[PDB]
Amino acid sequence: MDTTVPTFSLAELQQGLHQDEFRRCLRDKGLFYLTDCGLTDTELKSAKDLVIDFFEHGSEAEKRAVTSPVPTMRRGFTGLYSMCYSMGTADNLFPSGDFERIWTQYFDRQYTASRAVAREVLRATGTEPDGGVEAFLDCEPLLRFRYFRMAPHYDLSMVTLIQQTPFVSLQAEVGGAFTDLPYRPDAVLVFCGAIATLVTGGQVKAPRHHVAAPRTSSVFFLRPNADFTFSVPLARECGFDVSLDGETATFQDWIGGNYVNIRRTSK
Amino acid sequence: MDTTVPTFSLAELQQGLHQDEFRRCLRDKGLFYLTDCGLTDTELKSAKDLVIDFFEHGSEAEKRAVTSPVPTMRRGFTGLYSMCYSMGTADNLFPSGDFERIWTQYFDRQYTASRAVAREVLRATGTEPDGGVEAFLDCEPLLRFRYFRMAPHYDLSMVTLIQQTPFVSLQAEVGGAFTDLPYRPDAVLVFCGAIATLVTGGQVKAPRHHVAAPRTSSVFFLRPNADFTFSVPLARECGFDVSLDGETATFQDWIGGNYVNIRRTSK
Amino acid sequence: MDTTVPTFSLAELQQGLHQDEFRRCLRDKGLFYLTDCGLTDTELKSAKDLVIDFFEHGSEAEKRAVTSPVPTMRRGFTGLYSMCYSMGTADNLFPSGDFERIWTQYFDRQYTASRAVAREVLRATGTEPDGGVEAFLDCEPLLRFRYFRMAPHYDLSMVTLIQQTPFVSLQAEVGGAFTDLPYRPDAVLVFCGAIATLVTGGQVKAPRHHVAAPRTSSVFFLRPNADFTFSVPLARECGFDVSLDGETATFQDWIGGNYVNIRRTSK
Ligand SMILES: CC1(C)S[C@@H]2[C@H](NC(=O)Cc3ccccc3)C(=O)N2[C@H]1C(=O)O
Ligand SMILES: CC1(C)S[C@@H]2[C@H](NC(=O)Cc3ccccc3)C(=O)N2[C@H]1C(=O)O
Ligand SMILES: CC1(C)S[C@@H]2[C@H](NC(=O)Cc3ccccc3)C(=O)N2[C@H]1C(=O)O
Ligand SMILES: [Fe+2]
Ligand SMILES: [Fe+2]
Ligand SMILES: [Fe+2]
Repeated sequence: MDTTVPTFSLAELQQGLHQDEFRRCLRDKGLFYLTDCGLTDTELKSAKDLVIDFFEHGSEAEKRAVTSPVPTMRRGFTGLYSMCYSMGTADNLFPSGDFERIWTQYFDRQYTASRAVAREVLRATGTEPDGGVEAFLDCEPLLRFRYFRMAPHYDLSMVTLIQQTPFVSLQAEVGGAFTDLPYRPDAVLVFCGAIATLVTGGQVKAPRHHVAAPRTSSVFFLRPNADFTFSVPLARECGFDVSLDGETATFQDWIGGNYVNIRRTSK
Repeated sequence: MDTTVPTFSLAELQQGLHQDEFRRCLRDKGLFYLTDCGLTDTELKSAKDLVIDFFEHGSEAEKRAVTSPVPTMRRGFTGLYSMCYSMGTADNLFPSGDFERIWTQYFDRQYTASRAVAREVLRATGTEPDGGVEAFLDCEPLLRFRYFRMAPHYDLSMVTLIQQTPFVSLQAEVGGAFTDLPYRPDAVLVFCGAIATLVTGGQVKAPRHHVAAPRTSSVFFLRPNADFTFSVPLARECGFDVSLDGETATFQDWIGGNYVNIRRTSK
Repeated sequence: MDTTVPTFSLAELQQGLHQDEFRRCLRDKGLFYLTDCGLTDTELKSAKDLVIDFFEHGSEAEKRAVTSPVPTMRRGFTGLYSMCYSMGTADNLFPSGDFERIWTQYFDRQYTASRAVAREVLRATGTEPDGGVEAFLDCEPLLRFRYFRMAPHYDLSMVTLIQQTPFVSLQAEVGGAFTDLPYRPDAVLVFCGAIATLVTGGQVKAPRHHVAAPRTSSVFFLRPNADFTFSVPLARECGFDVSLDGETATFQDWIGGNYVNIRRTSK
């Protein structure tokens, strides 16, 4: 195994190409850049531009009308010496007139790409989730766009898609050492998270990553439904320090009644 | 909307005065000073004085006899280069002879004021909790008195009452920026917490607050019972990033088996 | 009460000696060194030596083959500018050929000593766990060996056994102040954790401890099963700030679906 973060074309994967290379990437690294998945730089511009014009020029009242009453960063605007804009499949809060269109299309592209790669991850590992593949992937995504440092953690998602604007702050553990993860023109960076490890019975690594110290980021978490069900003994076999009585459990059983998106190894 | 933290008299509120002003305060700010609620400065003195005489002059054995065996800061004394004294409605640990009297009366005054303002918050928003108003308010309060810095968080209470001794360290987000919250002679500072937002279907803001860097504080958390029940879809509509299967849930379902009093927006 | 961290011989305890001294130690301090429990310095050498030879000379591929796909520090190797090696009663990941033998024997010695002292703690306090003593002690231990700072916390274990290599970084609160806890040639340091307090109805202190700033440590957590059941009102009486409806609950109910090993007093 070398220490190169690989790149895969989603379309080539969907055509059955690079099977061994993909499978070993998932087992040994758990991250990769993904091309050919409908996330062209053009589009990040349309979405980026109008959010960035809301962030700098939205009035305090305009911001307040798209702020939730609890500051959870789940939907709408959050002031944080940074600003965030969050979305999912429903219950969104949109500025204006043309923002909704642009951002619904952007979200859709990312949700589709995310489901698609996750579908390939399942296929590559021979995994049939309890309840089937499509009910598993029809889930609880969350998109956060941040505009202007992260201690090492791993994601609790199935997969996480990250688009950025281009010093390389983002690094990940590859082969036992942190490696730069720079902006890739027509690629998105995919991190496998803990739910990939869980659902596939340990066939996918969930790598640790952080942001080092010396701008904008789009992070799409593909998160399972509360009712995603898994084998308890199987979870223990792959490193999950579960406190679950009995033989099956749900995501809700494991993580509790509020989504938790990341975890540190520390305790 | 201006950036002034308002003041309301509880008695005027109870008489039906300032309805619009109160309702908009709750929706747009979620904090206010409260007068005319039975929390006169005199009384904080009686209680403050004798706890402060326990903190400086209680022996190590006297302190130990009012320390719980797990250092949870729920009841009795905690050494923390600060000291804390905690109370609720039962299972208390009291020094001496006259402390119990003074502190039971002080606690009662604060629990009554807390229930009263919460009653007004419910009324102002047209909210009938599942199970009714009075069973909701007959809850699980916790009073902590601290004697001698806080990163931004919001409270998970229904309301939080804060009395202090008088540089202004306490600040809260109002209108998108942090604002000083100084000692007010015959007033208590009320923060709405996340359970206010939850129970009222999003009609009350739970503002973020912190303690900035350059003394004593009394913080009364009005916390719901474990069995407080709410609509899951409704929770999602107001920003709660819940992982709850099905249509209703309890506080225990949401937060788990141990009270959590505060939360950071971060994850 | 003096501020000396006591030492007890397990064999003397098992013979009925030092009953008062032991019981008061548990109530007032909740920590002690333990001799005569089968944890001779020789043995820590055998185990220490071969893990330390894996840590410095195991290749990246050899390390990877004993690394779990989620970096939870539950089993096998973790890189962390430190390395960890973790074990329990099953699902272990072992280097080589002779490591498994050595480390299985080492783990067994520590699990036996841990159950033995816990048995004495129960006996000294007259405690019969729900379901009986031996089903309680046939539990979910976790051993972590760390090779090269800790903010104050208390353990959520029944007991924690700590062997170290010999400035004294480890300190604990005894009598209201932090006290050095140096390496003891043929002794192990025992901290009672919160489950000792819980199961005994408050008869055992769970002391706070930390690592101060100016090497290797072996920390064995004896952790209850998910189904360990306790009285809710009784828990509240001893300081546990539980949010549990009804009269009995399990460890899983209280802490959730993932083990949590430590807690800070802070919230
Ligand atoms: C958890 C994260 C949001 S942090 C990392 C990256 N974020 C940034 O690089 C922006 C940032 C700047 C300063 C501090 C934190 C994050 C980004 O996006 N990443 C997410 C992830 O790690 O899955
Ligand atoms: C969570 C808090 C206990 S912190 C804040 C204030 N506390 C203080 O101002 C005293 C303090 C000094 C230094 C560090 C933390 C708190 C106080 O009381 N506040 C509580 C709240 O925010 O609801
Ligand atoms: C939680 C701990 C793992 S930390 C403490 C001691 N660990 C060390 O002394 C090594 C260390 C060095 C630097 C930072 C943290 C821990 C050790 O072992 N202790 C454990 C405990 O406290 O029950
Ligand atoms: Fe992440
Ligand atoms: Fe607070
Ligand atoms: Fe510890």
